[PDB]
Amino acid sequence: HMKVLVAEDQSMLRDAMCQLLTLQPDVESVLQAKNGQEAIQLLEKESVDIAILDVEMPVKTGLEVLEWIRSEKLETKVVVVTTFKRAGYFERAVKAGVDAYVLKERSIADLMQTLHTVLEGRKEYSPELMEMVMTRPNPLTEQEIAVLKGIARGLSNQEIADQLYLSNGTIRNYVTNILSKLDAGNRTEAANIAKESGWL
Amino acid sequence: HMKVLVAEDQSMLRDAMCQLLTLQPDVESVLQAKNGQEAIQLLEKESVDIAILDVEMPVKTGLEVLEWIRSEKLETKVVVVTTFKRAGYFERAVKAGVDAYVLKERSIADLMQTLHTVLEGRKEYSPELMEMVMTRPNPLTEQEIAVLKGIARGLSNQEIADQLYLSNGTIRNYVTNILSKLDAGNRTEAANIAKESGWL
Repeated sequence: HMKVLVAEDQSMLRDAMCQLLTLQPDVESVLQAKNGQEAIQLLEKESVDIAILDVEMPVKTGLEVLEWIRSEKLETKVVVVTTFKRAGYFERAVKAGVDAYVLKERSIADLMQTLHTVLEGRKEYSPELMEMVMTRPNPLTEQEIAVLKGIARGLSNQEIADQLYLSNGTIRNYVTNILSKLDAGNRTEAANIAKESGWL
Repeated sequence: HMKVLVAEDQSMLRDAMCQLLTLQPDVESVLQAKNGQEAIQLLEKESVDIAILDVEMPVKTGLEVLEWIRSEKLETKVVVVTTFKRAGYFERAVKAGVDAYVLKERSIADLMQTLHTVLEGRKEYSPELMEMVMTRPNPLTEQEIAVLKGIARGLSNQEIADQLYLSNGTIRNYVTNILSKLDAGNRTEAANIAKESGWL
């Protein structure tokens, strides 16, 4: 039956994921890698049905591995695990068609449960992440977003104004509105918040 | 096993859902309610394992029913169904401890998977909803938001027009644009959707 890849740089996480996979009835073989470049190389070697990929791997991250798998059109389901709650990581993973996304708030047993969900053909985005992050969507208007992108690119207000055909005045306002909606102290915090959040 | 209740104000869709659920081997019975008050009346008389509730119904909304169930502390699992139109009610659903928040347009097989998931004590939020919520910007402009805040506090068009220093005709066109942007039937419903979605 199933061939499963674990790519996980933390020795205890890796060994525990592998050891619980050996108890799953529909698993016939387990492959492991401690970084993303090693994971890609095993994917060049062997057919894999499902892979667990840790976003915090060195060399190449689990998001890069996911993207490579999808670029290659491999018939491999992908479960990504991460400690971080940044929506930007989640967004990046959704853009590459991740099958499941799990936080390290979860146990190894929970992770196995997600593995079966994905094997039965369904996606599974972390409930608790969705509760924490998705319930606070981008409040910015299309214009406010265009301004914020300007700021993140390092533009001044006059520069932003000229590009958009608007008064220097109007831009500082937009900025004021952005800082308020994002409860941010300055232009830089504002942009950081949107970049971390994947608001571009 | 399951005693189900379906609350849904489009009658043919309600009928279709109950017809198909009743035919499932896992379902012992299905109760029908055409609005949320009717569902509450049924939950007070009958044992129910799982309630399926349209986000929007007359008298009491699906969210109001869910709120009532949690406040009376019933042991009922609750699945709210929605369309993209009301994707942003996700946070009000989470605040009330919804077990699942899923797409209304899905097959009987998919809905039965939701039912089993929630019965086993897990949550299920549709991947498609989560993506839309994450991705969609605020569709309104700053002036549109100002207009809607007026509408939320009961203002006529003339009163908003007077406070904004704009013509009555301008305000009607803004309301028309807003109604179109939110896919809303009336000004009240526009205000609600915008509030709930995070956009005011």
